[PDB]
Amino acid sequence: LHSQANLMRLKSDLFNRSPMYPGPTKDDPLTVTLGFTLQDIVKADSSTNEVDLVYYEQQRWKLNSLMWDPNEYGNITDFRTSAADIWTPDITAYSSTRPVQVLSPQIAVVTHDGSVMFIPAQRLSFMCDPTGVDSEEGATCAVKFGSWVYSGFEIDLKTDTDQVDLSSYYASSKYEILSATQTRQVQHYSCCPEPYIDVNLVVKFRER
Amino acid sequence: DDKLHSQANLMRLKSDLFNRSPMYPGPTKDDPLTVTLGFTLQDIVKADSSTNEVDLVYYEQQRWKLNSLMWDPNEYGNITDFRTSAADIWTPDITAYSSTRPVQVLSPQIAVVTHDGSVMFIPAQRLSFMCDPTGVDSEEGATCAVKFGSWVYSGFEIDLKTDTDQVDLSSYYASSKYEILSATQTRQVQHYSCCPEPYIDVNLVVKFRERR
Amino acid sequence: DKLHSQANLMRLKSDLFNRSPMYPGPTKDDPLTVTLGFTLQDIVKADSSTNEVDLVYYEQQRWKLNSLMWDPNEYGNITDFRTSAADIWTPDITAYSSTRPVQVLSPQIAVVTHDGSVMFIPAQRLSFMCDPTGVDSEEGATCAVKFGSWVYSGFEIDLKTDTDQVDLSSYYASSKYEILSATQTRQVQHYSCCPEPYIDVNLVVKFRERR
Amino acid sequence: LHSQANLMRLKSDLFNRSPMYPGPTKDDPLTVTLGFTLQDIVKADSSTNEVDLVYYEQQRWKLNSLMWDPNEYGNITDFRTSAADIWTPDITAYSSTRPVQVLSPQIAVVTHDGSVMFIPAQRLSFMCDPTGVDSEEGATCAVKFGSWVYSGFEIDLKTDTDQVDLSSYYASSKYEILSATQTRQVQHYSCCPEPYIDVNLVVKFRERR
Amino acid sequence: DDKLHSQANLMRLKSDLFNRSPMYPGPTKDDPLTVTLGFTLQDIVKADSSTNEVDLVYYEQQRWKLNSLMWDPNEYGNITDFRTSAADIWTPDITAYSSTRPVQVLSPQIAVVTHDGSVMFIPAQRLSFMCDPTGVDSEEGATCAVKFGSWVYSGFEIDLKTDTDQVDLSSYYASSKYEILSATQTRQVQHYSCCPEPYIDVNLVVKFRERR
Ligand SMILES: C=C1CCCC2=NC[C@H](C)[C@@H](C)C[C@@]23CCC([C@@H]2C[C@H](C)C(=O)O2)=C(C)[C@@H]3/C=C(\C)[C@@H](O)C[C@@H]2CC[C@@]3(CC[C@@]4(O[C@@H](CC[C@@]4(C)O)C1)O3)O2
Ligand SMILES: C=C1CCCC2=NC[C@H](C)[C@@H](C)C[C@@]23CCC([C@@H]2C[C@H](C)C(=O)O2)=C(C)[C@@H]3/C=C(\C)[C@@H](O)C[C@@H]2CC[C@@]3(CC[C@@]4(O[C@@H](CC[C@@]4(C)O)C1)O3)O2
Ligand SMILES: C=C1CCCC2=NC[C@H](C)[C@@H](C)C[C@@]23CCC([C@@H]2C[C@H](C)C(=O)O2)=C(C)[C@@H]3/C=C(\C)[C@@H](O)C[C@@H]2CC[C@@]3(CC[C@@]4(O[C@@H](CC[C@@]4(C)O)C1)O3)O2
Ligand SMILES: C=C1CCCC2=NC[C@H](C)[C@@H](C)C[C@@]23CCC([C@@H]2C[C@H](C)C(=O)O2)=C(C)[C@@H]3/C=C(\C)[C@@H](O)C[C@@H]2CC[C@@]3(CC[C@@]4(O[C@@H](CC[C@@]4(C)O)C1)O3)O2
Ligand SMILES: C=C1CCCC2=NC[C@H](C)[C@@H](C)C[C@@]23CCC([C@@H]2C[C@H](C)C(=O)O2)=C(C)[C@@H]3/C=C(\C)[C@@H](O)C[C@@H]2CC[C@@]3(CC[C@@]4(O[C@@H](CC[C@@]4(C)O)C1)O3)O2
Repeated sequence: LHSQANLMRLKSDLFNRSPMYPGPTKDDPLTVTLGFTLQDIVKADSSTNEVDLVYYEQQRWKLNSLMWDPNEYGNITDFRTSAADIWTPDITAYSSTRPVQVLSPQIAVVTHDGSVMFIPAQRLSFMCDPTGVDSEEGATCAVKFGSWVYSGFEIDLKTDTDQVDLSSYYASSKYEILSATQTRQVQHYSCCPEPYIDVNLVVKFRER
Repeated sequence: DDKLHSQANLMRLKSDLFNRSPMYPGPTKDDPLTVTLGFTLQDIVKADSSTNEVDLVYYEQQRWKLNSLMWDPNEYGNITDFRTSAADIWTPDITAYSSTRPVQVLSPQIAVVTHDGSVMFIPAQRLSFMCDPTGVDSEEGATCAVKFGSWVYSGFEIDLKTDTDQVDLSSYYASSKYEILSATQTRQVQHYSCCPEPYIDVNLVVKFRERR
Repeated sequence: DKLHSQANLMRLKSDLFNRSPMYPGPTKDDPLTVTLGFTLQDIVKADSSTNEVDLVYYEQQRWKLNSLMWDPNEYGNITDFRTSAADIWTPDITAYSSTRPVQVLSPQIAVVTHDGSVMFIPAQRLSFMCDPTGVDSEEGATCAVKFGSWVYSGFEIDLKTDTDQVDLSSYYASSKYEILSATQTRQVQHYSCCPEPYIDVNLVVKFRERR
Repeated sequence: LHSQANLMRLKSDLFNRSPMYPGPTKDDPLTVTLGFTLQDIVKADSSTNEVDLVYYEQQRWKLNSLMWDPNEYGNITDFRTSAADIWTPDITAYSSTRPVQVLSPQIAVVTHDGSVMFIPAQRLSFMCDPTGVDSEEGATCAVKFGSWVYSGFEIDLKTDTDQVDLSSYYASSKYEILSATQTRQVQHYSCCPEPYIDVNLVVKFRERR
Repeated sequence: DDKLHSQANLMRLKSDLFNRSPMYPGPTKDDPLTVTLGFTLQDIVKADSSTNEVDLVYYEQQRWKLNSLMWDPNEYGNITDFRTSAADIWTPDITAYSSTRPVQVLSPQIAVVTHDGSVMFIPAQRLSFMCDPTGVDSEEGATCAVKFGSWVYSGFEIDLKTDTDQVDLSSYYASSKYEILSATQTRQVQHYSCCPEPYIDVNLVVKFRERR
């Protein structure tokens, strides 16, 4: 009754009484940490050169305007909110061939220090030539993820590790993973001074 | 026509629960919520051995109880229950953990609410999931499994339960391409090294073969 | 001179939706009779590899509410109007053995008449559980699918038919499948747990390949 | 400057300061003219008897509540409005087998005489037996269009011509058109006094040489 | 800490543009709008020779400039640009004239508004359009065209422009099933015999063959 009431006031205080977050700027840049858990390569189509992945995409960011003291809110350390109610980063695959499909409830975890955890399970079709998938060496494909409309001066993309998490990879998949990495890259365009950041998902795989 | 206010009793109750009283914010560590899950498997529609995807049609029965949805029937003209759209109330975020396509809803998104604050929600769903159908064309059949759980709440917040570990097969389609050899729904508690909380799932395991 | 009749309709619509409380749904104390019927237009596809059959049909739903009654005399002799089916309560009639979500072919609009009647006839495409074995035989294949409220008992929503004959008079003459018979039959059950009756309408179709 | 401002004032006046048209009635019937531009026959499926067409469906009607004198609003003669913000006619294919797919932005054109022009590009699957499509005589198929919920006492459906517009039919289509007509038909049902109108699109087509 | 001021600055800017003074209501004959259109071709995914449809992935670049979106950076803590959801602003109704399926959008629907009042919006899209792939498996390839333009505005209302007649091929997928022989984007002034006013489109001509 008290625990339940304190949360209704907390969400209210952050979401109603406080004017919300309009996004990162040059003066107030934002670090977004990114990491992948690869669950299944579902299909590799050699007549269109599309491959279908199911993965979990972990997204982590921190905000002052989502900080609070648990002492003023009944020891409440964390809460759940719909991703629609808050700002989320516009991380996008740069070479998908169909719109991403979301497999999970679009819900994020907000902790008292202002950090936000958002992990949507997704199915992506993307550009990939599976030539060699039927051999010892397998095939190698790559896809880039990054912000659609922010430079590296507004959203800094970062990984916690270069190793894609394969500890939940489906053991009875048509395809087995020889290796899977996630590398931060800095890209410039000749028009412009800003750096642009993406994370390169490289997967090497073969028929099992 | 003066039962008109049994309609108005239903209108009043709905105000007193939704409009007068604050939003149910979901469960917390101090205010945990038991959710009972059960499955009625209606059909294995397709088994795709080129992608290792199998498609099921089932009813997913969900049931939880909230104090904030309780009322005295005598205070509302002896009304036992009502219906609301699932959009208009909090519902548990139960998710298959190995789906390959977004879940497709086959039934109207309506929940039943009872005077003791109990809520019943039974969406019919079509699900594609990760499954190797090898051996479906033999006596022994294929065995496949899919885990269901909350996406964002631990066992400290959502106490996921079952009433029985036997999947309800009594309205399983008699002319399905696939006959069911067995269907179990097993609750599983897991602990990780990082974290104090238990993590609960319900494992749905189906042994099945091509109808002979 | 037709500025006034437009005004009367605006006034009527307002009086029923804005100035009165809307219909909250049926109860045990205030039950609702819903009449159901089917117009079978086409059997599109019969998949013997997954045991699904695809139908296009019109689903006639009719019910009456006191809260939607008016005197035509009070509103420039207007006897009916049209409304979007999302602005009003509609019954939760569902196919009990569909395999994919229903696809709506028609504009979601209902007809409301001055005696409180609502007429709602969506055109739909349905995939449902069906074994078409014998479809090229003389006897044909036989398939069945039940329709009823998802969340209301017989004591709350009473399902009714006007006829057991499915309307076959617009059945597509050059379909892949000819209809040998199509019936719609109200059935009643009681479950072991409870005293309430449960109603469904059984759409039974016998069909075979057109030669 | 000025031009924008006059546009905003006009749309306000029609949409906010005047009550909008609530739909046609028996006492206030409405003429809708309908016409087709056939772009392409994409697919003929003989295992299900379905054909897919792409076409432009031209719809036109005229409303007193959308008239204005151009001198009253800085010489503005027309504007555009999302089709969701105005009443539009419920014209449906009577024999589609899948929900019709919209290909163009849902924007209508309103002119000072109160006439509305709405031309959605659409992909349609409808019931059609393509037998004989590979012979010289071709296959013949037909689909009816009409209001779903209004009789001919409420919406008077008309055409401007019975000849379908073939001037932008895809020149490299899998199928060539032999003829395409659109014909107004008036029915009567024993149940009721009102007349019922539809427009019947009849297409004769065959595989290209 | 002074990041609170730039956040406050941004919010007042957005507030002053979206709350004080309404929509730009669209272009008129008296106030016509220039829209600059460009294409980044990324992939020819498939060429169905059974239906004569071809599927493209590309980035469509759209530029326009409005006085109603213009500001002095000095009054807003030197903010020179921001991001908006494309829904919260007017955008041009640029359509493919010969699509066979609704365009599918692959990127988030966000635009970039700069202080000079110019808006930049670049949707990634997958398009199915009318194309005959005959000759694709020969050395000289197949050629297909699709026109893009406004659906409801004449050239007196929207002036469609390009910066170059060469499609950007620098991000074209190197392992596609199809290689690009050439890709041009040409601004065309059409005359319809009903009407004196001109109509503008951008014609995307792609010459391609099997890699394969
Ligand atoms: C919406 C857009 C770009 C969408 C396409 C795109 N977005 C992600 C990033 C921002 C860029 C560099 C790569 C992309 C996404 C992936 C790719 C390619 C595809 C391939 C897999 C790859 O790695 O890069 C391109 C070409 C896009 C880049 C442009 C389009 C580029 O021409 C945009 C230029 C670069 C610099 C600039 C000037 C102004 C600015 O405009 C862009 C957004 C940021 C902003 C405001 O600084 C406008 O960026 O405009
Ligand atoms: C949104 C998420 C995780 C979603 C993915 C996920 N969810 C269900 C449960 C919580 C976990 C264990 C399984 C999953 C869904 C199913 C699986 C795998 C897939 C396979 C079928 C299986 O059995 O487990 C994983 C790997 C997810 C787990 C993570 C991702 C995991 O690394 C998250 C860790 C575990 C403990 C913790 C610390 C904080 C916390 O963060 C998560 C939510 C609960 C919360 C607040 O306690 C954040 O959870 O963060
Ligand atoms: C949301 C639901 C049930 C949806 C599933 C369902 N609905 C239609 C009716 C209500 C039932 C009998 C059949 C169904 C839909 C069709 C079928 C099967 C499938 C096959 C095609 C068929 O004909 O019957 C089942 C198994 C459902 C029934 C249950 C699930 C059943 O266990 C529910 C029991 C029966 C009576 C009762 C007690 C309380 C109550 O709860 C249900 C709603 C009515 C209500 C308040 O009386 C809760 O219903 O709870
Ligand atoms: C929503 C509906 C019917 C939808 C189905 C339908 N609609 C378009 C028109 C109105 C009718 C005649 C043809 C249809 C759509 C096309 C067809 C068939 C299909 C084939 C391709 C064809 O050409 O006609 C039918 C069978 C529908 C007709 C009925 C269903 C019919 O039984 C309905 C009767 C006819 C007269 C009447 C009485 C009252 C009234 O009710 C209808 C709406 C108008 C209204 C108020 O006058 C209720 O219409 O109700
Ligand atoms: C919404 C529409 C037409 C949509 C179809 C269409 N739109 C883009 C442009 C405007 C036209 C010329 C080409 C189109 C889209 C592309 C094509 C074809 C398809 C092929 C790839 C091609 O190159 O042209 C046509 C035939 C459309 C044209 C008509 C439909 C045309 O008959 C409409 C006439 C032409 C001039 C006029 C008079 C009034 C006016 O009405 C139109 C809108 C502008 C407006 C107000 O000036 C009404 O335009 O109406």
